Amino acid sequence: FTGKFEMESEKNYDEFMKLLGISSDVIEKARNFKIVTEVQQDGQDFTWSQHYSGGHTMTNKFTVGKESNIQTMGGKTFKATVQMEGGKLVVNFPNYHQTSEIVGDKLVEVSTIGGVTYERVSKRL
Repeated sequence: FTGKFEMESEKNYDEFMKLLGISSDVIEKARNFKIVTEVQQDGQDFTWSQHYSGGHTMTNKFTVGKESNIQTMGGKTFKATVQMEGGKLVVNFPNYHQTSEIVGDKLVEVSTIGGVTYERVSKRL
């Protein structure tokens, strides 16, 4: 997982963002942000950073198997426990499922809420 990754692809961004309840005007603007993810893994400990066009940053620090609270790029916090399952980091929370995986030097992140699945693929820098 350790690396710096730049988003190159995403599936179902609009459908996912509407479900979060964010305005169409903000969806349209936010769609054009470049997202760079920087990850540092030290054993069980992760530091996980998202850097957005403009220089805003969101950092989460968690231990696999420990309860933690995660915040999102905008700033919405939630309690969760990250599990290592088959190569994936997996997170759960009321009505929300999230995975992060390295697939052939790419970082692939999947979030599912109900029938809606968002995917992000980020190339390694």
